[PDB]
Amino acid sequence: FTGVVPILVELDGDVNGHKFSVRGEGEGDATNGKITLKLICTTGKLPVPWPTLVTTCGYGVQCFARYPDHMKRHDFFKSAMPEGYVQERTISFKDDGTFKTRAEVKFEGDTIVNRIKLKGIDFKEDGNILGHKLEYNFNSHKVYITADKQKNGIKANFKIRHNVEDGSVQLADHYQQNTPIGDGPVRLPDNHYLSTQSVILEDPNEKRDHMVLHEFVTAAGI
Repeated sequence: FTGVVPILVELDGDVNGHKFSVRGEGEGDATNGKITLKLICTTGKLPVPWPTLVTTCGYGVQCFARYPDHMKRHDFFKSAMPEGYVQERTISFKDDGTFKTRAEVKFEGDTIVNRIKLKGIDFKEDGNILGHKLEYNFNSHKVYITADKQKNGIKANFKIRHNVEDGSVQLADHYQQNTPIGDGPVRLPDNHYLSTQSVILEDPNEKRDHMVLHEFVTAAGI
Protein backbone atom coordinates (compact mmCIF):
# COMPACT_ATOMS: atom_id res chain seq x y z
CA PHE A 1 0.00 0.00 0.00
CA THR A 2 3.02 2.35 -0.21
CA GLY A 3 2.35 2.95 -3.91
CA VAL A 4 -0.78 3.45 -6.03
CA VAL A 5 -2.97 0.29 -6.27
CA PRO A 6 -5.60 -0.40 -9.02
CA ILE A 7 -9.18 -1.17 -7.85
CA LEU A 8 -12.01 -3.39 -9.10
CA VAL A 9 -15.58 -3.30 -7.80
CA GLU A 10 -18.42 -5.74 -8.52
CA LEU A 11 -21.91 -5.32 -7.07
CA ASP A 12 -24.95 -7.51 -7.60
CA GLY A 13 -28.04 -6.27 -5.87
CA ASP A 14 -31.80 -6.30 -5.69
CA VAL A 15 -33.69 -3.72 -3.66
CA ASN A 16 -37.39 -4.56 -3.16
CA GLY A 17 -37.21 -6.95 -6.11
CA HIS A 18 -35.57 -4.57 -8.56
CA LYS A 19 -32.42 -6.44 -9.55
CA PHE A 20 -29.41 -4.44 -10.63
CA SER A 21 -25.70 -4.86 -11.16
CA VAL A 22 -22.94 -2.24 -10.82
CA ARG A 23 -19.29 -2.51 -12.02
CA GLY A 24 -16.45 -0.03 -11.36
CA GLU A 25 -12.69 0.64 -11.65
CA GLY A 26 -10.26 3.09 -10.09
CA GLU A 27 -7.25 3.43 -7.82
CA GLY A 28 -6.42 4.01 -4.15
CA ASP A 29 -3.50 5.83 -2.53
CA ALA A 30 -3.21 4.77 1.13
CA THR A 31 -0.14 6.97 1.60
CA ASN A 32 -2.30 10.02 0.95
CA GLY A 33 -5.56 8.40 1.99
CA LYS A 34 -7.26 8.90 -1.37
CA ILE A 35 -9.68 6.82 -3.42
CA THR A 36 -11.00 7.40 -6.91
CA LEU A 37 -13.66 5.21 -8.52
CA LYS A 38 -15.83 5.22 -11.60
CA LEU A 39 -18.85 3.00 -10.98
CA ILE A 40 -21.29 2.12 -13.73
CA CYS A 41 -24.75 0.51 -13.62
CA THR A 42 -24.62 -2.33 -16.17
CA THR A 43 -28.30 -3.33 -16.00
CA GLY A 44 -29.61 0.06 -17.16
CA LYS A 45 -31.28 2.42 -14.68
CA LEU A 46 -30.26 2.35 -11.02
CA PRO A 47 -33.28 1.80 -8.79
CA VAL A 48 -31.63 3.69 -5.92
CA PRO A 49 -29.89 7.04 -5.86
CA TRP A 50 -26.13 6.80 -6.25
CA PRO A 51 -25.11 8.22 -2.87
CA THR A 52 -26.67 5.21 -1.08
CA LEU A 53 -24.05 2.99 -2.68
CA VAL A 54 -21.07 5.19 -1.77
CA THR A 55 -20.44 3.39 1.49
CA THR A 56 -21.07 0.00 -0.03
CA CYS A 57 -18.52 0.28 -2.80
CA GLY A 58 -16.56 3.30 -1.61
CA TYR A 59 -16.33 2.80 2.13
CA GLY A 60 -16.22 -0.70 0.81
CA VAL A 61 -12.48 -0.49 0.50
CA GLN A 62 -11.00 1.08 3.60
CA CYS A 63 -7.46 -0.30 3.33
CA PHE A 64 -6.70 2.98 1.66
CA ALA A 65 -7.28 4.96 4.82
CA ARG A 66 -4.25 6.98 5.84
CA TYR A 67 -3.21 5.79 9.28
CA PRO A 68 -0.75 8.33 10.73
CA ASP A 69 2.60 7.13 11.97
CA HIS A 70 1.69 7.05 15.68
CA MET A 71 -1.46 5.09 14.91
CA LYS A 72 -0.22 2.51 12.44
CA ARG A 73 -0.55 -0.13 15.15
CA HIS A 74 -4.33 -0.08 14.93
CA ASP A 75 -4.79 -0.59 11.15
CA PHE A 76 -6.70 -3.88 10.85
CA PHE A 77 -7.40 -3.45 7.15
CA LYS A 78 -3.84 -3.47 5.78
CA SER A 79 -2.96 -5.95 8.53
CA ALA A 80 -5.39 -8.48 7.01
CA MET A 81 -3.79 -8.30 3.54
CA PRO A 82 -3.36 -10.04 1.02
CA GLU A 83 -5.61 -12.96 2.10
CA GLY A 84 -8.16 -10.24 2.67
CA TYR A 85 -11.14 -9.54 4.94
CA VAL A 86 -14.92 -9.90 4.87
CA GLN A 87 -17.10 -6.82 5.22
CA GLU A 88 -20.68 -7.34 6.41
CA ARG A 89 -23.25 -4.59 7.01
CA THR A 90 -26.78 -3.68 7.91
CA ILE A 91 -27.66 -0.20 6.69
CA SER A 92 -31.04 0.90 8.10
CA PHE A 93 -32.41 4.17 6.66
CA LYS A 94 -34.48 6.02 9.31
CA ASP A 95 -38.25 5.79 8.63
CA ASP A 96 -37.52 3.60 5.58
CA GLY A 97 -35.97 0.30 4.36
CA THR A 98 -32.81 -1.72 4.98
CA PHE A 99 -29.65 -2.68 3.08
CA LYS A 100 -27.94 -5.87 4.10
CA THR A 101 -24.52 -6.35 2.49
CA ARG A 102 -21.86 -9.03 2.27
CA ALA A 103 -18.54 -8.09 0.67
CA GLU A 104 -15.08 -9.66 0.31
CA VAL A 105 -11.97 -7.48 -0.10
CA LYS A 106 -8.66 -9.02 -1.27
CA PHE A 107 -5.76 -8.73 -3.74
CA GLU A 108 -6.05 -10.49 -7.08
CA GLY A 109 -2.68 -9.76 -8.66
CA ASP A 110 -1.54 -6.13 -8.38
CA THR A 111 -5.17 -5.29 -8.08
CA ILE A 112 -7.46 -5.01 -5.05
CA VAL A 113 -10.95 -6.40 -5.67
CA ASN A 114 -14.20 -5.59 -3.83
CA ARG A 115 -16.99 -8.13 -4.49
CA ILE A 116 -20.44 -7.42 -2.97
CA LYS A 117 -23.91 -8.93 -2.72
CA LEU A 118 -26.56 -6.40 -1.69
CA LYS A 119 -30.17 -7.03 -0.72
CA GLY A 120 -32.61 -4.27 0.31
CA ILE A 121 -36.17 -4.50 1.66
CA ASP A 122 -39.15 -2.43 2.90
CA PHE A 123 -38.63 0.82 1.00
CA LYS A 124 -41.41 3.34 0.46
CA GLU A 125 -42.05 3.91 -3.26
CA ASP A 126 -42.48 7.65 -2.71
CA GLY A 127 -39.88 7.82 0.08
CA ASN A 128 -36.54 9.57 -0.18
CA ILE A 129 -34.76 6.47 -1.56
CA LEU A 130 -36.96 4.91 -4.27
CA GLY A 131 -38.30 8.28 -5.45
CA HIS A 132 -34.83 9.78 -5.93
CA LYS A 133 -34.95 12.87 -3.71
CA LEU A 134 -31.33 12.70 -2.50
CA GLU A 135 -28.86 15.44 -3.45
CA TYR A 136 -25.87 14.34 -5.53
CA ASN A 137 -23.29 14.84 -2.81
CA PHE A 138 -21.99 13.37 0.44
CA ASN A 139 -21.29 14.56 3.98
CA SER A 140 -18.29 14.25 6.34
CA HIS A 141 -18.40 11.42 8.85
CA LYS A 142 -16.60 9.57 11.64
CA VAL A 143 -16.39 5.82 11.33
CA TYR A 144 -16.04 4.58 14.89
CA ILE A 145 -13.99 1.37 14.89
CA THR A 146 -13.77 -1.05 17.82
CA ALA A 147 -12.25 -4.49 18.54
CA ASP A 148 -14.14 -7.86 18.58
CA LYS A 149 -11.59 -10.39 20.00
CA GLN A 150 -14.16 -13.20 20.01
CA LYS A 151 -14.44 -12.98 16.20
CA ASN A 152 -10.81 -11.91 15.63
CA GLY A 153 -12.00 -8.86 13.71
CA ILE A 154 -13.49 -5.42 14.20
CA LYS A 155 -16.87 -3.74 14.51
CA ALA A 156 -17.80 -0.32 13.09
CA ASN A 157 -20.55 2.19 13.82
CA PHE A 158 -21.52 5.37 12.00
CA LYS A 159 -24.46 7.59 11.08
CA ILE A 160 -24.39 8.73 7.50
CA ARG A 161 -26.27 11.90 6.70
CA HIS A 162 -27.79 12.14 3.23
CA ASN A 163 -28.71 15.72 2.25
CA VAL A 164 -32.25 15.86 0.85
CA GLU A 165 -33.23 18.40 -1.87
CA ASP A 166 -35.83 20.06 0.33
CA GLY A 167 -33.17 20.72 2.94
CA SER A 168 -33.96 17.80 5.22
CA VAL A 169 -31.52 14.99 6.07
CA GLN A 170 -32.01 11.25 5.57
CA LEU A 171 -30.15 9.30 8.27
CA ALA A 172 -28.63 5.89 7.59
CA ASP A 173 -27.39 3.73 10.47
CA HIS A 174 -24.44 1.60 9.50
CA TYR A 175 -23.59 -1.47 11.52
CA GLN A 176 -20.46 -3.06 10.22
CA GLN A 177 -18.48 -6.16 11.12
CA ASN A 178 -15.18 -7.24 9.60
CA THR A 179 -13.50 -10.63 9.68
CA PRO A 180 -10.16 -11.63 8.11
CA ILE A 181 -10.11 -14.50 5.56
CA GLY A 182 -6.52 -15.47 6.35
CA ASP A 183 -5.28 -17.66 9.15
CA GLY A 184 -2.48 -15.30 10.01
CA PRO A 185 -2.15 -12.77 12.83
CA VAL A 186 -4.18 -9.61 12.39
CA ARG A 187 -3.91 -6.98 15.06
CA LEU A 188 -7.12 -5.94 16.76
CA PRO A 189 -7.18 -2.13 17.53
CA ASP A 190 -7.88 0.30 20.36
CA ASN A 191 -10.87 2.54 19.88
CA HIS A 192 -10.42 5.16 17.13
CA TYR A 193 -12.26 6.50 14.09
CA LEU A 194 -11.88 7.15 10.36
CA SER A 195 -12.91 10.68 9.36
CA THR A 196 -14.37 10.53 5.88
CA GLN A 197 -14.96 13.15 3.19
CA SER A 198 -16.36 12.49 -0.30
CA VAL A 199 -17.16 14.27 -3.54
CA ILE A 200 -19.48 12.86 -6.15
CA LEU A 201 -18.86 13.77 -9.81
CA GLU A 202 -19.71 12.86 -13.41
CA ASP A 203 -17.84 11.61 -16.48
CA PRO A 204 -19.16 13.77 -19.36
CA ASN A 205 -18.33 11.15 -21.99
CA GLU A 206 -20.18 8.41 -20.12
CA LYS A 207 -23.85 7.99 -21.02
CA ARG A 208 -24.72 4.89 -19.00
CA ASP A 209 -26.11 5.42 -15.49
CA HIS A 210 -22.93 6.02 -13.49
CA MET A 211 -21.15 7.80 -10.63
CA VAL A 212 -17.60 9.10 -10.20
CA LEU A 213 -16.47 8.85 -6.56
CA HIS A 214 -13.68 10.55 -4.62
CA GLU A 215 -12.86 9.58 -1.00
CA PHE A 216 -10.52 11.19 1.58
CA VAL A 217 -10.00 9.20 4.74
CA THR A 218 -7.58 9.80 7.60
CA ALA A 219 -7.59 8.02 11.02
CA ALA A 220 -7.87 10.10 14.21
CA GLY A 221 -8.69 10.00 17.91
CA ILE A 222 -5.52 8.75 19.65
